[PDB]
This record gives sequence, C-alpha cells and structure tokens, in this order.
Amino acid sequence: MEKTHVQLSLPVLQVRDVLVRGFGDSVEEVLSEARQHLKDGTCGLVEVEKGVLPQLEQPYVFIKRSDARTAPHGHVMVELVAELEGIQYGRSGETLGVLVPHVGEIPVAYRKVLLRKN
Ligand SMILES: Nc1n[nH]c2cccc(Cl)c12
Repeated sequence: MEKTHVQLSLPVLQVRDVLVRGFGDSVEEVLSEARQHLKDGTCGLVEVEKGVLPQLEQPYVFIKRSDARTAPHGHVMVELVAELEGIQYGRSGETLGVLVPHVGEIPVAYRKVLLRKN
C-alpha cells in the first residue's frame, strides 16, 4: 500500500530540451498525470529562472518545499501545487522547480526529494 511519502531522485532538465512541455489541460488532470509519471519514473524537473515558464505549457505543476527540518536521508520534503492563469491550487513553501514528463532527455543533475504522494 502507499506510504505517505516516497524518496525519489528526479532528473533536472534544461527547458530547451523538453519535448513534452506539460501534463495536460486542467488543474486536476496535470496533478493526476504528474503523480502517475512520478510513480512510473517518467517525471523530470525544470528549475525556474527568467524565461522558463513562458516556454512551458499551462497549467503548471510545481514541487514546493513542505517543511524545514525534514531533510531525511538527504531528500527535501516536497508537495505538488498547480497553477493556471495566475491562481494556485495548494499553498506551500518555496518552489524547487516545475515538473514535466521525461521522455529520454539527458539531464544536467538530479534533485533528491521526499515527495508527499497526495
Ligand atoms: N511517486 C509515487 N510512487 N507511488 C505513488 C502513488 C501515488 C502517487 C505518487 Cl506521486 C506515487
């Protein structure tokens, strides 16, 4: 059965390499698809800098920091928050990046996270 949190190492992708630039067309769909890709090992992370979000597709799925002393086993505790037309669905901490499908792009790094499944 599902533990509340799972340790994952996410590939960090450069925005110009990403082939599939979002998870879907509604807040509920992108959160659902992001969770499925995380379970399947087919999710990447793009770090947000100027110019990144306009090169990706809304709705966005962000991973955000969920606490301050929980970095168990070297993995930052995180949760999912979606954004569409400037409104956020969830409230959480600082953004670590934006999640996208991973379809074989070569990463530049890995980001260790402890992900709250729901
Ligand atoms: N990463 C995940 N492994 N297993 C899951 C089940 C539900 C939701 C998620 Cl995100 C996961």
